[PDB]
Amino acid sequence: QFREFSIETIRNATSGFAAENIVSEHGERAPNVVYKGKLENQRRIAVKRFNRKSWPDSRQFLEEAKAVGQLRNHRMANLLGCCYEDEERLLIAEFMPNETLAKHLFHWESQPMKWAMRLRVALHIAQALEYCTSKGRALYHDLNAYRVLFDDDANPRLSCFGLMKNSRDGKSYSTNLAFTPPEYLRTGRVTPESVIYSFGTLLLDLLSGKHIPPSHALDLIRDRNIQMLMDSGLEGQFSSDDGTELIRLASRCLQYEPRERPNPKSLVSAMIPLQKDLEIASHQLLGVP
Repeated sequence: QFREFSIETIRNATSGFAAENIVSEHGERAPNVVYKGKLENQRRIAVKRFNRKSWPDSRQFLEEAKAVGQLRNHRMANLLGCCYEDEERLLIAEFMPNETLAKHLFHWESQPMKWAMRLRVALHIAQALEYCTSKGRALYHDLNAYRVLFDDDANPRLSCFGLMKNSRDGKSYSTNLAFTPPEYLRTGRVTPESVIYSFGTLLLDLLSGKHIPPSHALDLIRDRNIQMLMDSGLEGQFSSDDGTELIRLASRCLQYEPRERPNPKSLVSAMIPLQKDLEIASHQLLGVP
């Protein structure tokens, strides 16, 4: 059950917000900063530490956090609690010991991620988004490979932290505008449809092994240019038909017009027929112990 924590408890768990406990990607001075910790009950946790002045009203911070804390699903790294003592604003979530999609996808050492695993990530994250939407949290902020985490069983999960903005005014987003939906600059707001656009960018990341701005992915996607768009590391692992189908899905998600993008249920239905090696454990497919 979602609960409150004291700041002393969280400082103890994180060894005083020690810099080497940072597990997020932007270092100590960023709008998004996350620390690993360990509670006295031996539970490992992830602690997002919001910047000063980001959520100045404790009541509105607590109410958002509580709302997110109602969500409980096995495709999410779930929200366990919050802290709002002494001007701090913290979210406490389940710790994900097998690190991020970005690590495995962009910074692989032994070999590139398998096709079947990339498809499993895409499906499970779509399912997570469908779940969030069903529980009234249809907005997700800065969806990218750093928000996809792998649990103890190496299963991919969506970080709960993105269900809240980095700041109450929404101006502390991390996403470079090259990757934001076209309507976001105009409106300054995330909508359910803009989340789908961001899912498109995740699909492009998975297909390519690269972080390619959608505008650049444009002619490549038009030409279904497998050589240019697809990760060379995948060669041999997928049929041209299946690769093309995932490209087409990404195209749908990246449509300029928000109303033309698929809804979360359509993402799931499009992803299911493409799944491979369903009977193989994520530990094995991902190549982690």
